Amino acid sequence: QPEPDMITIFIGTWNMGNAPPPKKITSWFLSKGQGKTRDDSADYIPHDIYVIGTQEDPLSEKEWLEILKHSLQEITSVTFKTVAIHTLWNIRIVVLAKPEHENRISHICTDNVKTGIANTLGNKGAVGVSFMFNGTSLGFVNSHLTSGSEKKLRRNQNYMNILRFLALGDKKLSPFNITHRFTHLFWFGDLNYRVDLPTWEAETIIQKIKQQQYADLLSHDQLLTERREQKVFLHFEEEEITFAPTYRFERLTRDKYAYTKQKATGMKYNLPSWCDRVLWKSYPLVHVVCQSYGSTSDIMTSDHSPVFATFEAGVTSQFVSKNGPGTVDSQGQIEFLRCYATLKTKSQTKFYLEFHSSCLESFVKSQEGENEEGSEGELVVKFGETLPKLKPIISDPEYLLDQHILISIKSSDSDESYGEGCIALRLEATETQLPIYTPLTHHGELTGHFQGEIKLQTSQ
Ligand SMILES: Cc1noc(C)c1C(=O)NCCC1CCCCC1
Repeated sequence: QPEPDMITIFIGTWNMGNAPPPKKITSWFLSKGQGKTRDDSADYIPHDIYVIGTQEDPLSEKEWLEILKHSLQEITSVTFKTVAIHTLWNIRIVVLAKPEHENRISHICTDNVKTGIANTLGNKGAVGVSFMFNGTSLGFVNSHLTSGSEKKLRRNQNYMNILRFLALGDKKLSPFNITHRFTHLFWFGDLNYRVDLPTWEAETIIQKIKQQQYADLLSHDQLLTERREQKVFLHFEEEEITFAPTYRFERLTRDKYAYTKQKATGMKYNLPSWCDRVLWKSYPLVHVVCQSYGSTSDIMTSDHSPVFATFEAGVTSQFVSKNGPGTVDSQGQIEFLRCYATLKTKSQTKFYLEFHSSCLESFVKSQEGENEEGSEGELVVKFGETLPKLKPIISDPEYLLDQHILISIKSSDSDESYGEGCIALRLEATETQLPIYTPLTHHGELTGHFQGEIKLQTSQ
């Protein structure tokens, strides 16, 4: 029975509005409703992994697990295995997988982050799950961010706190936050970004939604505008939105948006918005294709509609050679030529690099680079031809070309990372000098760039 080189992943996000679900929720897991929907001919084909994020979830873990498993059983005639479940307040994540994957899944981690201080600590934050699927690391974050049209900056701060403090994946990757720890990272939830148009335009917005004319609304979506201005979710992807706003509905129908200010809303307007979202970030040159992104039309117990997204994701096998794991393969090497970091920092410490990869027995520290002044004020750290030759555990090109090198640039004075990035080994050629490049981030914000050349030697 061969190991897969691709899997499909279902991502669901639903703010349940503190109400129990209706009897039937199969449309969610079938990617049926509005937007980019799944072909009917696929309805009986199970996804490999289902990741369900809820917010304002009033159910116990047991109660929701029974509903989810019975739903998937009805669709697929497969009894799915529970990988992980984790709840913070009323924010929950469930990971289910086909039984055939049980011995492919390992290193399961869960964590949560509580956002805010005092007043604003007690119901918002995030839960997450990570695991290895054969040779591929997968991370999943369900966040419920701060509500209200005039709090986009708070939502951005919630995002930065979650990616800094959520402790998932390989703890040995100490310089790296969740935005670098996984081959594929999916971040979803009630992100609570709104369509920023004047209150007086509510009926105009409703009109546009009825005509399925979303362009003038999406051009005011706060998540899209904040992402374009590099204020949040830097280096993440989102499929194009082709479904109606998923908030705020009158319950028990989808015919009416309930936007007017009420005591129950704190006298705030809730103009129709795309609160409920799925984004992802995958390592460079790894296969990831969104095959659905939409909302259900027939699940009406909440003031939000459920959102679905599905993905094809490339995965690799748990590789064994005669040599690695447990030794090097002298026939393999990774060389860096003419490398330099450009940093936005005002500081003047010396810097060194760390190279982290599961193709190495352990991480590799470089010598300090040579600081120069860049023309337009910047710090340039030159490594020249000084970088250590990296010795992978396996030399087979079928393994090595699928790997990635994480890079941290660290202060000699404090040993703190000033920037993190990632280089793919999926090169156009081996034994050939080729340009490499990554942006560098810290706490998910841009701090610099790393560029140079690579020379990869495989056993072929
Ligand atoms: C989808 C769906 N949603 O609700 C219901 C009920 C279904 C359904 O009929 N599933 C049958 C699954 C089968 C397995 C493989 C081929 C034979 C059929």
